Amino acid sequence: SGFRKMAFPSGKVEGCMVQVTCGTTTLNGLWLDDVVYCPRHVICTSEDMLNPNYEDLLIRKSNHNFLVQAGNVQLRVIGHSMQNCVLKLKVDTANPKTPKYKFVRIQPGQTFSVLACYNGSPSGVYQCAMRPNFTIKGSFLNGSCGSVGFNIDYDCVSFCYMHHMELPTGVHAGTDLEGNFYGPFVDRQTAQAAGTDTTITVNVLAWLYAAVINGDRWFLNRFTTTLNDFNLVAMKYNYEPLTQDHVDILGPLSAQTGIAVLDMCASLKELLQNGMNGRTILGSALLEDEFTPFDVVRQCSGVTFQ
Amino acid sequence: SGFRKMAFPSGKVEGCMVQVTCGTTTLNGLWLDDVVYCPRHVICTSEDMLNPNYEDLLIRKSNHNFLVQAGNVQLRVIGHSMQNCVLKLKVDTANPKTPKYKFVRIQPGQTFSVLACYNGSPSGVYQCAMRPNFTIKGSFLNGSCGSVGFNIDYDCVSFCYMHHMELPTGVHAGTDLEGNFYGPFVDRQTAQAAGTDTTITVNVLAWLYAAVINGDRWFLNRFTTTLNDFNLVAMKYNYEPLTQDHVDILGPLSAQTGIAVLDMCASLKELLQNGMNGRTILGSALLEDEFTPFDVVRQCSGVTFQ
Ligand SMILES: *CC(=O)N(CCC(N)=O)NC(=O)[C@H](CC(C)C)NC(=O)OCc1ccccc1
Ligand SMILES: *CC(=O)N(CCC(N)=O)NC(=O)[C@H](CC(C)C)NC(=O)OCc1ccccc1
Repeated sequence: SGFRKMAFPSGKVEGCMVQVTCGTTTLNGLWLDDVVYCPRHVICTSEDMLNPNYEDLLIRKSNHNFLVQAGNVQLRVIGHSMQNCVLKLKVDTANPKTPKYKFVRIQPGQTFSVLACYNGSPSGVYQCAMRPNFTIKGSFLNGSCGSVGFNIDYDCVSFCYMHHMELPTGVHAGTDLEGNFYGPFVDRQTAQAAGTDTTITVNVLAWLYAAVINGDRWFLNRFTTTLNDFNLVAMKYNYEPLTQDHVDILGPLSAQTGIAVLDMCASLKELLQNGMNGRTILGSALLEDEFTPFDVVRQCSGVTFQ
Repeated sequence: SGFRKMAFPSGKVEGCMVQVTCGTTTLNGLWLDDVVYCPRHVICTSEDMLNPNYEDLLIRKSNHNFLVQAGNVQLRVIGHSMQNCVLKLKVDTANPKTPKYKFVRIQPGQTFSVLACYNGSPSGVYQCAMRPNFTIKGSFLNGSCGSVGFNIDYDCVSFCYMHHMELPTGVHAGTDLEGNFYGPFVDRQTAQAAGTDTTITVNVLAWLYAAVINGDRWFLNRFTTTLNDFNLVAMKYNYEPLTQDHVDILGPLSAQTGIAVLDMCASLKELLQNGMNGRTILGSALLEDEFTPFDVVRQCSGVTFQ
């Protein structure tokens, strides 16, 4: 019992983290097989980072301009290439600690684990989600660029995120591991706004299901609602619409608890219109939307990874 | 910027987790050097678990009754011993991945990271606190017993918690790595109650400082307060008293933000009396008390560990 923002265990990723240095710019990189992936703005100077031309800065570079270093043992660069916003640095030695891995692009509403790193060394691990506006609400200081986000599937690390920048509201933007940004953001220091964010409805229902599996029931009601009449309330409250696919993913949670998905929508509806009245749900005074149905099942059935 | 429940990277502890089996009881253990640490109730049978006589049960056991396995290789047990509620299984092989470590007893209010494990395999990592009533609000299913909590200091792991049991309210109890429970709980399945919990005042103030460092200022005011008049209010709201050692530890955070500790106390005082009016602080509609001053500094200056 209990429920927490649980991250995947981070050991497999820790063994991949390295430090990439170009000029006076130092960020974190990811070393898989004989490639180190990092953000391309490592080749920028603090006076190039306004309107850089990356192809143009890169062609003026040699393999020996990249000090890549794993712990204390450094790494000889023997090739380099740009893939969108990511640099791929071929080094002369394959990472022994390389896990079974893959690169994937996730959608808004999915969650993943972040290993925040500084100078190639892990600092901490936390969970979060791809917001519907393709920001993530992370915790990132200067030099965290190059930190990755990931999910674990038994033995297989699925890298989905690399960190590039903070936005002015204080949220974060980045790319997948093929270098394409999530959202309309670019790797320069200019005026970019996050865009309007919405609450991930399917996740809020799943966390209401986690509440019931853990004994919280004060928010249930006899009430039901149609899918259409619920979406009417949800749009009023800036919640993303609920589709039949969402209803279907919540099946297992509906059947484990005996509470029909549309009944739980009637509960969510009544919580939006009334608030909470000082009650909490799973130690929160807010409706949480950064738990997927998968997260809930995992943290309510004991799914491990090795 | 940003602020989240950040856990220590868990790789050093993952390399230590193993499966211990006695009879049909399987739980997790900690293999450090040639010793495997687990909860002693592994030697119980599901009919022993009401009023066990642990030493009586342990003298009826041989080394070969203990199936200890690290991945697929098993470890031969070549000695056994009881240290309070922890069983010490001496194995014929020293763990190669044994990090620098130590065993520490933590105080209420301090935090640590939990690596929830099942059958020796890490499932997830999360941050929490020793409540003032010596419970922890974990996320723990059947078979999570033997999971450890820890802090990291540069290279050294500090083991402070081994998981033993869930209480009826759904919170969790356990021991340090020398086997002594935190709190008045015993490793048997009888009527045990958590006791009344208080809020960790010093941590709430540290999280208020985290909010200021991250741009949340709305709850500040011109008011100030004496230490005594603040305590008069916090005790009314079931908050733990504020001492000068608390004031002292919040020194750096005070100085870095420019806000005296007693000014921030006055701000907390008003938050207790008025609530939040739907406002939020660091994404939370509650006053958060599972962040110590050290946690805030770490996350707000990017301390790393290697
Ligand atoms: C490289 C790095 O660590 N970044 C992460 C910064 C934070 N706080 O998340 N990214 C940048 O420093 C980035 C460099 C550009 C893309 C060449 N710039 C950026 O994010 O702009 C705003 C900013 C920068 C640093 C700290 C706060 C905000
Ligand atoms: C080791 C283990 O699996 N336990 C953790 C169980 C949870 N959910 O924390 N501990 C026990 O099963 C424990 C065994 C006793 C101490 C010999 N019993 C216990 O915690 O009592 C209530 C309970 C048991 C299992 C699941 C929920 C609650």
